[PDB]
Amino acid sequence: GPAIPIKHFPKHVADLHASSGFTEEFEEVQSCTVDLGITADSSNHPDNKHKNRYINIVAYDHSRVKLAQLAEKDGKLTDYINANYVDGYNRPKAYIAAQGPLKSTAEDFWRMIWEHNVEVIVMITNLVEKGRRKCDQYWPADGSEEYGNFLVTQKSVQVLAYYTVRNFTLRNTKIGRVVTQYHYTQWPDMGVPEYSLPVLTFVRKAAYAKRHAVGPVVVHCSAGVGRTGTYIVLDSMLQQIQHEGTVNIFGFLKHIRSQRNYLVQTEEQYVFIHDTLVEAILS
Ligand SMILES: [Br-]
Ligand SMILES: [Br-]
Ligand SMILES: [Br-]
Ligand SMILES: [Br-]
Repeated sequence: GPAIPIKHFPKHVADLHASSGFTEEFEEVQSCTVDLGITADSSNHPDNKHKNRYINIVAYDHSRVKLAQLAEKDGKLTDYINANYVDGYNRPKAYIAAQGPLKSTAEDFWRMIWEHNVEVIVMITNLVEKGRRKCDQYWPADGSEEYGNFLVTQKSVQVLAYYTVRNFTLRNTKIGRVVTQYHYTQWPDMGVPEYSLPVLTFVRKAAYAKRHAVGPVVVHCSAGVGRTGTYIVLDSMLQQIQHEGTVNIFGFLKHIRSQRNYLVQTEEQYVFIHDTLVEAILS
């Protein structure tokens, strides 16, 4: 879509609400990648079957995050994690959009953080939400833990009303790096947040914290698509706003859809990005 100058964004969004035009727009987002030769052979390989948290959520072959290969006794692939490189506001591969690790993929996850020089994780889920398992705890409750060759140590935790920051060290014990996790803890278990400011605030604090990071920021929720996508669009659009005073949700989203399936999974989430940014702009 066109870049909308911030001055006209509130009206653009009010007009979408009044015309009920979000449904049609989100419907073009959903079909925007069917003609591009995208494949997901790795995600569907029998060796990887237990590494996927959800059978309908795959990591496209061209943009999937590859792990280095190991030759193990079982002879099975080891280059695979359900995650994808995703572009940001004029920064190719600014994010890794990942599913929440399982117990069986926590070592893979840490190995991805090591091999891809990740220093920030953004987590937008609780572990269990109203009886639904969303994500396994992949970090030590207290002190230290080993996940294969990866030693994670929790140096400190700051708890705030809407998110928590955990400060870890990561070591590859086959040979320290700081990794900071921003964990948003108040996303409702259904729907989208009723109030956008806490989410805005989280996004801004995270963005400060990653502002000099040389490698990608890992973003996950449970499937790594809906809430993950919503964060990615918010973060990138706050950058667009600051640097060009414009917003382009529709075009940006269509582009990242080529990198990972279902990023911004629901129309509600699409709408919530727009409402959150109107609010941001109006103060
Ligand atoms: Br890519
Ligand atoms: Br799990
Ligand atoms: Br290793
Ligand atoms: Br989720």
